[PDB]
Amino acid sequence: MTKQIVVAGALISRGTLLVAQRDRPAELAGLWELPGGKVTPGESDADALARELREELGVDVAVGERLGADVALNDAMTLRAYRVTLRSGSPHPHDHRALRWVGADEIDGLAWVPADRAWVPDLVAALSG
Ligand SMILES: Nc1ccn([C@H]2C[C@H](O)[C@@H](COP(=O)(O)OP(=O)(O)OP(=O)(O)O)O2)c(=O)n1
Repeated sequence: MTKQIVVAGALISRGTLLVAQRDRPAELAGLWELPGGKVTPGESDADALARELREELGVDVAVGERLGADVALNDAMTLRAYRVTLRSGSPHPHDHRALRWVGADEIDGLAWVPADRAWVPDLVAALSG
């Protein structure tokens, strides 16, 4: 449906999900997301996501299966989540205001960025198996 894709990672470790608090732009700063970024020319979804998580968080991940449905952000961009597994590193907020590990009991009530909120059921399911 669009020409531009934004990939995001659902990193689950020890039964909790990594969420990242945006610091920009103003309209999203303070709200929580699955970290990731735009797929750039030449990149696969996995290349782009692993690169974004290395840049933003300082971690190495393996990119797994899609999580949940694609989301239309606007007329130009589609947002897609993938499950990812931590291979090496501890996440650090290089670009984000804060990081947090959340369990199933926290997913629904988190101050999500609006687009990511459609993934709530999928994230809760992922944390429960
Ligand atoms: N889990 C996420 C990740 C991103 N987005 C939205 C926010 C932006 O509208 C768009 C692009 O996200 P980026 O984090 O890549 O924003 P940038 O604009 O910083 O990308 P770049 O600066 O590389 O152009 O996707 C979102 O709704 N949910």
